[PDB]
Amino acid sequence: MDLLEAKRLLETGRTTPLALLEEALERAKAFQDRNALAYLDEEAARKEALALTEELRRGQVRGPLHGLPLTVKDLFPVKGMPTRAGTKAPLPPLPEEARAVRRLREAGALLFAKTNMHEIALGITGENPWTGPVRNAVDPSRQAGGSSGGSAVAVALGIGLASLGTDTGGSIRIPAGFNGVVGFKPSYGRVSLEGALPLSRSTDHAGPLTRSVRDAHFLTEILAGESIPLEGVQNPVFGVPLDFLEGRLGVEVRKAFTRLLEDLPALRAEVREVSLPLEGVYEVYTRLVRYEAARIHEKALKEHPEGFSPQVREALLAGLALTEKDYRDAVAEREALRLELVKALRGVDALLLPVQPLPAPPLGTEEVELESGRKGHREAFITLTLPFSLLGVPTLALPFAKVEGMPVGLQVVGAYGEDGKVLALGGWLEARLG
Amino acid sequence: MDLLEAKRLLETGRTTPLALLEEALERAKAFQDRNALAYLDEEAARKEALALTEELRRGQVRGPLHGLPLTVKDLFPVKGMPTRAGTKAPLPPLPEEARAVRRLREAGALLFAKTNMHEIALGITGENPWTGPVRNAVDPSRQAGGSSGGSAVAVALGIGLASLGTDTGGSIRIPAGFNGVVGFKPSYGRVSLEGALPLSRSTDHAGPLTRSVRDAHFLTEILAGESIPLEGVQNPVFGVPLDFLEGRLGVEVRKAFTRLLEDLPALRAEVREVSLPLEGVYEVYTRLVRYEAARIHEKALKEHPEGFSPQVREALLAGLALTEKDYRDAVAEREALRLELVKALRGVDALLLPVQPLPAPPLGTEEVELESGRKGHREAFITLTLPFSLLGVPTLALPFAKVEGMPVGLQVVGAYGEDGKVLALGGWLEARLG
Repeated sequence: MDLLEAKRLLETGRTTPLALLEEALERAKAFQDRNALAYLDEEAARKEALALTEELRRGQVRGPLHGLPLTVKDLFPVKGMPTRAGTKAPLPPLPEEARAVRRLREAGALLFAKTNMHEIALGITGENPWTGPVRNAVDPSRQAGGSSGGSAVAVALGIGLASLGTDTGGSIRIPAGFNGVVGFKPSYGRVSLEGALPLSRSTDHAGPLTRSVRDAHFLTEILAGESIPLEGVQNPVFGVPLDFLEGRLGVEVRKAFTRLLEDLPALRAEVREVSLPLEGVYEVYTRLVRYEAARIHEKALKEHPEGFSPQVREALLAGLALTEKDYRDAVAEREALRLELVKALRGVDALLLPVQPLPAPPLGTEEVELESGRKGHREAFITLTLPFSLLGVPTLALPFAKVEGMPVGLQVVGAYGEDGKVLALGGWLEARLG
Repeated sequence: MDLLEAKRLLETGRTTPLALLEEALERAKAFQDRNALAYLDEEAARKEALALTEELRRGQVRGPLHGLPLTVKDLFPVKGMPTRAGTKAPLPPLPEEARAVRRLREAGALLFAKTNMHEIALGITGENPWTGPVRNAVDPSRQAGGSSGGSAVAVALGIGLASLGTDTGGSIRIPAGFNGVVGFKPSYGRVSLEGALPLSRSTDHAGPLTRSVRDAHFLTEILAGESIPLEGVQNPVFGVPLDFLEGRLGVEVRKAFTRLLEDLPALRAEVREVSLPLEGVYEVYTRLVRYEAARIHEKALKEHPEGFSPQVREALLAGLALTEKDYRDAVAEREALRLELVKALRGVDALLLPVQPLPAPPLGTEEVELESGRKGHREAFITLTLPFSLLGVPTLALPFAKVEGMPVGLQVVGAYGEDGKVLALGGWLEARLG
């Protein structure tokens, strides 16, 4: 079941906050081999669940999420819970509770655990030598992906009804696709990242991982502290950046995506090719993010570099090697790319493209096979998502197909501020997809 | 007369390039004391004028601007002319001709002079101790304003039919307002700034100064190298950011603006209040721009600081005092404001607000009187324009009122990439204003 479904059961008295927690805890124990949780205090959780249950009986409701069990990516401070960000290195000062978390707590949600994540959110594999890897919800021998891997798996397996994560280069969308769940990255700044561990301040996005589009819409309003109206959808027009996708997809995802485009007309939708070159976007993003990330962890990298894994340590050092000039160039280059996206979105309701070039790869996979040849993991899996987080436009990731039994996600991209439209379009597609 | 009317006279054989030039040169001589020109070579100009005249007589049209006299702000390199940028300090290496200038030249335009500008474009007063102040076209005792001051005054006085300038925080719109001409700042990057002296690469904009909105559109298409469709206007809906304007207008401009709002309904238009807080936007803009500007002139500031005026030197030094950390924060703060502007524009065709809080003030005026009390000149006159250049959205400035017998301009703000819509709405308003 999902959030709104469980909410209705609570309102009709068919279930209780305590019961919902027990089911979540039961799933957490049965799927420990997935290693999705970074921190879990069953005792404190049960105590809180008891209070929420008794409150529901006395007629006291904290908010719209009252009694609903949720998890939080371990980069958001949560009261009574430690924050480790998947690393052994010290972290910069952070408050007791992130603003976004406060929104959930004040709404009555029951935050019962922190989810694992790729070390300091700098990576998308989900493999972590410090905490152990997070394993794919569908196949325990494949990657859960990242860096909100634990959150995605938790939601997929029923460990909590939803989860809160972050997306800088696709860290919400990628794991959502890998594990067959919904991941929404709102327009930049929509949801507050105050109090949370930063990676790339001008590119980080806070967002939900859910089992349905309606839950993503519902949760985003609470997280943003504002209503996001949903409009009706009829004869939607979808733009497809074929030039951008050329040679960036795997053979199987290519077939599934092509099939989707072929079936849309029958579903009464329209498919139009659009142009989205975005030349150099990969390195623009990489330099901008690594430069900022390295500065965030500069002190720890100097005093306690051994606290970082080899991959992260190398990435941070590479960021430190980038000069302020390199940063200024990247900043200017990002601004230059905006018009290109505006034009591509002009005339269509949203852009559609896979969120991944292949299904979740086996654990340890460093190179993958694309339709245009072998490519490095990072470049193959981050290129499809980074442009939209870099430019800050609302982007939803939802399941649209399967490859050899593994989930493959689809991206729905809208213009800046069109969060409601993207979610509306997402629900329309979700209903007509598998 | 304007560009398109002169172009009509040329096609009908009622005038020649040589005659159009002589007219421009007579005006330059007559109003020479306004000090609008930084460089003028009459002989070289006349020589080119002769060539264009003969070519036209034998049906050899170079382009849409063939034989039309135009001026260029002195930060854009022009063949056969020196580039001084209103300063005595050494400048970074620049090519012989700026890309935007090449667009004009290849169109057949007769570029006969460089216009003066606030030193290195870092300022909006138009006062320059090196070249002497550029004086307002209407009243030489008042500021021409800046930093495309000479360009606006030249256009206002008929010294050339149009001009090319830049706008980073309002450098095109402010002088246009002050002198009663049209100034258009297209979406960021639409007009190439390649080969031109930069101030803030991620915030600079190239744009035209004209006598009419139709000229602004005409020239922008040529400068951008692409056609910009002009859709009809019917029942336009204008958004007014009252909260943003609260206390930032002078009593008289407030009255003129209110009058316009009162008349729009009778003109078959709608006026809706919108919210645009943009708290701290002034500081964000200032730090971001000064940081980038200081790095451009870093070498000269160290080697020949005396080449910069005190005012400019102080701003540049403030830019060097800001660290890369301050820049990263400024970069993040800018992105945080983007959603606010997007939301204010949703549901309306454009935003309307004065381009200035008061008519051009006397030279040397450091403090002014706003409806909320005294305020420093810079903050009073840059705060109204900087948000739109900071965020890169198309913004038009056109005359709409008179105060103290001085011109007062109006800003028409559109969504990113909607230059055509802005220009169309500008034409609609122009035909219904004064």
